[PDB]
Amino acid sequence: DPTAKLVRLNPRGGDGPGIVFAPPAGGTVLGYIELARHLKGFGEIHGVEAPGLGETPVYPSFEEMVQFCSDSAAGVAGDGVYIGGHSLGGHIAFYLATMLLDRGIRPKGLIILDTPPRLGDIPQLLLDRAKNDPRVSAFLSEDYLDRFLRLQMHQLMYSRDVVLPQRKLDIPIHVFRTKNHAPEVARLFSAWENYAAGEVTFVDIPGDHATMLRAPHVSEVAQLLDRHCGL
Repeated sequence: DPTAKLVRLNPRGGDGPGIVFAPPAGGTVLGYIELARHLKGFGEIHGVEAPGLGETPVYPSFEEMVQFCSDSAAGVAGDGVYIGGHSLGGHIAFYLATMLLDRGIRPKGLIILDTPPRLGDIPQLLLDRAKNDPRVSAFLSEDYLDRFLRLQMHQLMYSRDVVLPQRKLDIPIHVFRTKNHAPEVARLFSAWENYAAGEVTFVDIPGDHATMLRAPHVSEVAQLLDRHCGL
């Protein structure tokens, strides 16, 4: 009955590969809008929005969320299209990519935004944002925000053991990592290699885990995605 929603995040008509972003805890794509606006080397940028944010609210298990997002991404994914994500969205993206491969669809690569495989070791606002940003206003409502917050609290209770990757992914992985983590977190990024059957590339980006997705750092993050993954 319920389905995730594939949402276009950037203006139509670009050249270059695509990206489908999986949502972090709370199920929204809002977090990727500024990034998408600054990318220049990509064609179509989409995000998957969780079911129930439009509708009956939905609180999926991690595996159910992966299923929802795979089914939505499968409409556009394949040759020339990356899967990507930040925070819990990186784990969903990894498992979504795995599921697409299992179904005979091969994304170009996996883009991980500043999260290690061990997720659990990371230590009014948007209403106002909507006044400044019709792209954000296109989603946000008082109702959408309440649903997002409830879904966020649910997804923040996902077990670290469940979201940990297990299998090796047979497409290239690009890990974009900030450089101000505590050493006990910094040391965990290399474990993406555990989950890579092929190439894995690490790229340092400016900012910190939160500020990398907003100005001024997001423009440099975008330039580095363009350089390393885009046209």
